[PDB]
Amino acid sequence: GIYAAFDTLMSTAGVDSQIAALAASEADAGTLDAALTQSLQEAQGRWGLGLHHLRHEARLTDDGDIEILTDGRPSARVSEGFGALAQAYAPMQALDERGLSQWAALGEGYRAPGDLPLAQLKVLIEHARDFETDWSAGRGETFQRVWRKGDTLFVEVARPASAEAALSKAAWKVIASIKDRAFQRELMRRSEKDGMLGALLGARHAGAKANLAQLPEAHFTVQAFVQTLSGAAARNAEEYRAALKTAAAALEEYQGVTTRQLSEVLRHG
Amino acid sequence: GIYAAFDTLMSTAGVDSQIAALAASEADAGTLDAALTQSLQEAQGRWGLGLHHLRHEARLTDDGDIEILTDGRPSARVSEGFGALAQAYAPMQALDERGLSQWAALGEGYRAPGDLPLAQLKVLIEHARDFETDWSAGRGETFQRVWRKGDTLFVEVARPASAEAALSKAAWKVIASIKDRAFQRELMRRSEKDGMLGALLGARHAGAKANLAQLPEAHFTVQAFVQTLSGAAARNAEEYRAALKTAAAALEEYQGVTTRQLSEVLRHG
Repeated sequence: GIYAAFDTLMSTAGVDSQIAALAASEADAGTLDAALTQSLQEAQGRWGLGLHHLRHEARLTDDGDIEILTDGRPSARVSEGFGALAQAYAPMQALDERGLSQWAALGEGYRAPGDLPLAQLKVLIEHARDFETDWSAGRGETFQRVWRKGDTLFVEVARPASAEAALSKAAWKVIASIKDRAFQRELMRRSEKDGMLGALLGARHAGAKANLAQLPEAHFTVQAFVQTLSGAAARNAEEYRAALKTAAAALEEYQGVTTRQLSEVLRHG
Repeated sequence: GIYAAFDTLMSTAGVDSQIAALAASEADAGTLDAALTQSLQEAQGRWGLGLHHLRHEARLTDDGDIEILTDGRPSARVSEGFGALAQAYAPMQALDERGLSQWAALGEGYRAPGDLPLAQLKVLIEHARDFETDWSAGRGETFQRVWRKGDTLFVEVARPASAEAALSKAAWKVIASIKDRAFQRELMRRSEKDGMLGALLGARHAGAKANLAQLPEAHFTVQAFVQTLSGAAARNAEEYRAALKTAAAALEEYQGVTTRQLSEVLRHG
């Protein structure tokens, strides 16, 4: 129950946590807590909530729950449901009008501007220590930023999307595959007033949202991808450019995968 | 005694510590310890020993001494004499063949090379966080380097000189000011075997060094000057260039002042 719920939450970020399997294999509390924390941190890299500056942890509780914490303080328990977790994260976020986090990944300190010319950024990569840039536009509606902490360089590529927008996209993917042109016309007609999701479920927009409130996809979706480099590669400009391409490609891949999976779930409604 | 000795030690770095005055005004131990530590840190910026990475402190002892510590550990006491202090610092130093410290000021981490083009260095100054460069050659036989820690940018300009070399220069200034050309010619004769100091004092090289072993100038001299910037000026390339010029000018000034003072001390011999 709880473990399967955590696994489904992780799948919205493209993370295969296999917590249910681990628990089914008689793994101990330390092992489960470590796998939970690692999976949560990876998911935080994908959800695009903008909480890189916080320490994310997950652990088993006495009464059989999974507690999710940020900076050592309890945020929510899996038993409360996915919406409760999203609401717990909400007041910690600071998103701009484009849906990009305004928080720095390194926290308090100087941050390079988003429009920093690529040559100057190459100077930072080769010869600085810790550094961070703000968001800049990237190829094809994406945004990107980069920061280095210690020995690790982080390249983040994002394409913001609300969970509702992703749900609407998956529902439209289901509607577009309907071969019966008459039924598809009816779905188009319902979509005019109620939108994609309500049309697919034959209800008003809010009624469809209420029917889907139980899915983690109703509150979390893939918005970004973080590619890392370490050692000498963390100081190499060409390795950074390659990491940027890898990050963009992985972002497109994960968004496509999670959208297709969500569409396959929707079809049964 | 002890306080005046500390003041004369400070004068070899061009630091007017006025510790004897403070102690003569019945200032308490806290006030004296703070003035001692502040004067010592300033002197460390001038002596060119290369110990920026260490915390330097000085404090009063129960028995009336002044204890000098690095990184909280006792290094020497003023009662032991100036040579003892220089010897205590010796194993902590790492000087290259030019007399420049090989230690980084920020410690363990990446350091930009000395030959970094100024355009890239301007990128570090404007958009990096902490950073450091190695030594590079500068105008008028000087060397320079720059580093930033937190909110402060440090610009160091050096023109290395051993205490023996500075003593030889002061002795040569005294010899060069002599009007009796026969006497001056004889001193120039002695200088071939005994050096400038030995010639001036009418003794062998070692005998002159022994006669001067009690002065702090026999072990410490002005080798560098550190100019600092903070706030927005610490991130401004024009303020950095101006700080570099100020540092070079102050270095030339202090070396001239200390050389003239040393020459007037040597004139009595």
